[PDB]
Amino acid sequence: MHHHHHHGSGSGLVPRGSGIAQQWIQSKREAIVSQMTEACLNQSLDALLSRDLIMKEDYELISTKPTRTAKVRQLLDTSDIQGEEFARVIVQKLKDNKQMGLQPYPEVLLVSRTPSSNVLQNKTL
Repeated sequence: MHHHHHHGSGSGLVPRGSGIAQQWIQSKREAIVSQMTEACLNQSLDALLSRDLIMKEDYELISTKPTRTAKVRQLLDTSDIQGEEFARVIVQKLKDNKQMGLQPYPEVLLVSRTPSSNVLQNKTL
C-alpha cells in the first residue's frame, strides 16, 4: 500500500515597524493585489531588478505562480524579507499609474534613491 501528504510553508511575522510603505502594503494588501494587475506587477518587478533589491531566485518563484492575484501577494510577503525599499517601490509603482480605489495613500511618495530617471527600456528576454 501507499499514501501521500501535503504541507503549507506560509509565514509573516514582523517584529517592529520596518517601514511606512512596508506596513501600508499589509493594510491595503487585498486592495493592492485586487488592483495591481499582471501588467503593473511586471513593471514593479523590473523596477526592483534594476536596483538589485529582488533576488532572481524569488523572481522565478513568483513568476511561476498559479495566478496573477497570487503573484502580487507573494511580492508583499517577500518584501518583508528584502527591505523597506522593496515595499516603497510598490506604493510608488501603483501611484505611478493610477489607483484611486487603493486610497487613501500613505504620507510617503519620495523615493530617496538618486537624482536620475527611473528607466529607459523594459527588461530584455
